[PDB]
Amino acid sequence: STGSATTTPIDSLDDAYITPVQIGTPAQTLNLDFDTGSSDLWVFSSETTASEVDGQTIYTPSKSTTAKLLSGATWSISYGDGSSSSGDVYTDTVSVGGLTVTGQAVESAKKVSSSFTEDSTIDGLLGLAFSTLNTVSPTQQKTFFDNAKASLDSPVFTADLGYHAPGTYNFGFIDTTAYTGSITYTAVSTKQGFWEWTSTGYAVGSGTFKSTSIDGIADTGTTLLYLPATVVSAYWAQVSGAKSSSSVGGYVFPCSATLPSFTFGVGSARIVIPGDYIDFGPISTGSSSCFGGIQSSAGIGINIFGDVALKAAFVVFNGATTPTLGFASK
Repeated sequence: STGSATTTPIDSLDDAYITPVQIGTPAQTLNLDFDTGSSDLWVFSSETTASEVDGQTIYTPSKSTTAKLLSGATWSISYGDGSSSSGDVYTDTVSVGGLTVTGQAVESAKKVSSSFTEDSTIDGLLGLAFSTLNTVSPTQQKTFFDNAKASLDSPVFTADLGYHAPGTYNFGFIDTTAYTGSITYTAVSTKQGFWEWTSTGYAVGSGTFKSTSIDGIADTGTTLLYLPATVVSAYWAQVSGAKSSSSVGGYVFPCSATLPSFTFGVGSARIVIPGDYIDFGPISTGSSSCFGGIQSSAGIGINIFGDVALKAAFVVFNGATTPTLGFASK
């Protein structure tokens, strides 16, 4: 089997991407944030504290003839940005782009933190990291990909995120029309539960490539590119007027600037992030100070190849017995 679904930016900055997911019988379609940095599939639901729902589409398990309470199971998760959610668990039929999993753990939110409430466009998350990070207790549950894997033509999914445009998540096949050149594959460590890999270096604009190992995770659920402070300083030093602002919470730059590209290494191959991808617009409405799309990972404890980086590539998440990551230009 295979699946193929379009993923769509939630706003004009590509702050996140939503992908329609069918849950239950008859189908209830919710727009979920596919997140290769976590491993819970959770949804706004009929169980969510009413005051914490503001415009989201909810899953109502009582209206699904295939929903079954997973008795005793609870979940609770906290994300890198400080947001959180928790609740109980049902199993139900879940389909993504024509690919169907029966008995998928659907984690029903009883509580969500403010940032989820305030984002009316995201109805939940669908985790695509390794199932070892799944938070369901006392019986840990498998991700959608993990459940689908054996049925797939090939044990892979691909992320093809758009810049200010829709893109695609494919399951079970590699669309050879979706990228240029060849795919360069690179080793993955699953020891932390993430799609963790080592970039071979970077360049700033038309500058020379710096060979240096940068360990990080491929995380579709993180908006920006978080890298060591040395790397980030080297980038923003090429932008006149750019500075790190503690009050704003990172690097800002004059909105009148033309940003240089940023290149990152995948083995001997190179992925180029155009400068425009690194612009996240005025820090507040009408401001002439703009927020940068490359930020320091110092104090995160890990480097994060988020959407800024991933949307510049066609990315293969290879879930074979020995997982790997593939990157191609597009």
